[PDB]
Amino acid sequence: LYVSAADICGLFTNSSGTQQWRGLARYFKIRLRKRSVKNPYPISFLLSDLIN
Amino acid sequence: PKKPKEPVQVPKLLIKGGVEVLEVKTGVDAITEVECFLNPEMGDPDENLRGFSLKLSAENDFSSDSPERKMLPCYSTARIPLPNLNEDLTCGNLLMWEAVTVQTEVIGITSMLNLHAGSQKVHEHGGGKPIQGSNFHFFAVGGDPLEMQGVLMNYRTKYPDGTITPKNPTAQSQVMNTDHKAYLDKNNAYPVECWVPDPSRNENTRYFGTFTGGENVPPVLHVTNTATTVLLDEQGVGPLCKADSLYVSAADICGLFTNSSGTQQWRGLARYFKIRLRKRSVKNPYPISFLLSDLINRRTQRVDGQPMYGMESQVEEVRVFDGTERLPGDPDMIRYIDKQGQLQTK
Ligand SMILES: [Ca+2]
Repeated sequence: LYVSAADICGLFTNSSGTQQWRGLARYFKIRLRKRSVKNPYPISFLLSDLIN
Repeated sequence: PKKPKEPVQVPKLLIKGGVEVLEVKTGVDAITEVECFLNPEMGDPDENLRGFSLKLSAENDFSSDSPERKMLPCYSTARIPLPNLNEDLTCGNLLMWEAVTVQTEVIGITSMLNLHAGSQKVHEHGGGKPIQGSNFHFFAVGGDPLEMQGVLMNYRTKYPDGTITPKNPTAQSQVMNTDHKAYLDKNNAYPVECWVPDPSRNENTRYFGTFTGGENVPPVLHVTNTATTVLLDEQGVGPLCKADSLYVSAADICGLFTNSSGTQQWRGLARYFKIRLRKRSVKNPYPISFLLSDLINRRTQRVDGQPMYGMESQVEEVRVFDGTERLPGDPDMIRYIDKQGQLQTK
């Protein structure tokens, strides 16, 4: 399960004025289940990768 | 009014286009026709002079012969990636592509009528000397790479680094030598003067070629879109594409181009190909224990144990017991199977 994020939350300005970024962490709550799918790759695809 | 007669059922074109068209999910009885070409690899001595070779070294010594890479014509080769026939066959059947029919042609044959192009003056006030000399026209179509044979002359020739050559030639290499087997696995490397296709090992390709060697012979070239070469064997099968790949090879030396100073160099032309494909039901010749043996041998750790196989093996006796028999009087007996039947020494 591939989870990716990018949270830039503005510019922190220092005492001398020198700005710099600031980010915060991001929570994830993924609800999964078991999906019945069809086998895409039989042993004909699988034998032919040995010859590959 | 009067309706015309019903037109004859021809095969239905689904999509014409480039190489991206092969990906279409079609039925079982689909047929494709791949049209392609190969450029000759004649040496190309600079960027302005594609299709020619470098000028020929005239009289090298037989012992100290050392040619250069730009004057050796090489074989052309190419692999055409085919998509997989992803099906759901039973009892170990598959589908593979089959090269049914090739239809080849040399592209550019009337370019040799250019006589005002730095060719040698044919007589005192004549035109230009046309391209003529030793010519070789080859093409090979198969589902495997072109397996060839290293047979040359003058084994003491010092070839350059770019050309791949027969390894360690002897005097036996000037005739048939079984040690010089190789594939055609690289474009513009294998020179024509060292490598002939192997008559003993091209079980899956169909290679066709002719050679005519003379000081001045006519290059006779025919150009036609109705000629048709059938690639089927005695059993009615063509080149099967084991890996989903179609291998196309060629070599077209047309002759020697004599310059105005009298200095000769080669000339090559391209070669059109038109392979007609179909889908063949074959069987799986291999058991399931080749799939699983390759899965295990890349997930189990490699153990550097003591030798348990070979000439320094440490397995001393293996005995196989199957079924019951009456008690034999010799416990130190020796039993095996020789060629077909169970034999029993002492
Ligand atoms: Ca053979």
